[PDB]
Amino acid sequence: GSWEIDPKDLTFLKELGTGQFGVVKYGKWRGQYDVAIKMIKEGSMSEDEFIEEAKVMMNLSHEKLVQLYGVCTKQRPIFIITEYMANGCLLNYLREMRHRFQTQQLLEMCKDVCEAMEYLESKQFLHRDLAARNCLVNDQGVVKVSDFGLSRYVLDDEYTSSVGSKFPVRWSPPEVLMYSKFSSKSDIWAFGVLMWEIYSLGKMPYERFTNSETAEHIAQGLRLYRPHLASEKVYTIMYSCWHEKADERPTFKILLSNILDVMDEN
Ligand SMILES: Cc1cc(Nc2cc(-c3ccc(F)c(NC(=O)c4cc5c(s4)CCCC5)c3F)nn(C)c2=O)nn1C
Ligand SMILES: c1ccc(P(c2ccccc2)c2ccccc2)cc1
Repeated sequence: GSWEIDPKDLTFLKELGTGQFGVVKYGKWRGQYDVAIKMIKEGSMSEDEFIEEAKVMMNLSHEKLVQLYGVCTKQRPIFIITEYMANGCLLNYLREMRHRFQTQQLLEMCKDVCEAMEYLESKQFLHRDLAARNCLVNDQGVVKVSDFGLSRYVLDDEYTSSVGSKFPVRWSPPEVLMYSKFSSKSDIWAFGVLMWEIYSLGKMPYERFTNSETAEHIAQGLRLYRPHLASEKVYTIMYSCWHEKADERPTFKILLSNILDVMDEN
């Protein structure tokens, strides 16, 4: 039921790299509108499964979400057409601009993401792979959340298994590592790690630990340290995302309220 975009209306212009579904390109729709085009590599996605639920994903509409514009399913490979973000992913943006950010801008980035996630939460829609690498930055510095829900359609045991080399262990709460129990609260945990990515200016969480060591140690209570640029109030917010027990973690509505309160204080 999604918008079936006419592939004749797409002009491919540049390569944007490769991800879990293969090649992604920058292009235009009807000669005018910038778009990103995922060309879904054969065998990389549960395609019929994705097509069944693409309209739900398209119905997610929020300024801080990288919008799914539509799909092209009448040939092989299929295409997913989304909003284009000229400054690329947030992790590289943090690392490339590390020495220019003021602390107010770090908090604003967190707010952008929190707004998107509060919206997803209100629609009972799980991201499942929230991390700085899956946030993108537009030409005016606005951060938006991308690739929400797509984890569910990946065909790659290294990504889908919690002991696979590609699974997002460092963004996962204990109940995901142990029971594959995804919920709004596993997105909350990941958001806390994302806040840490932002305030550390793009450091790798649990650097020097392997994935299995990270899993072992977070299950025993290890938590990420306070980045130098995070105030105590900011750290309290990200740390609240990491309660061992999922039902003790806040909602995104509460987190957004906490972030706004810090802004008001400053
Ligand atoms: C200068 C510049 C601008 C720019 N802009 C964009 C790049 C990409 C993009 C490119 C390559 C990618 F590999 C991915 N991620 C994925 O494909 C997947 C992630 C996940 C998948 S698939 C399934 C499981 C969950 C996570 C991208 F999102 N997208 N969008 C919307 C852009 O606007 N890039 N650069 C270099
Ligand atoms: C009016 C015009 C464009 C848009 P979106 C769009 C979605 C799918 C296909 C084509 C366009 C848009 C896309 C790129 C840049 C700015 C807006 C929304 C209202």
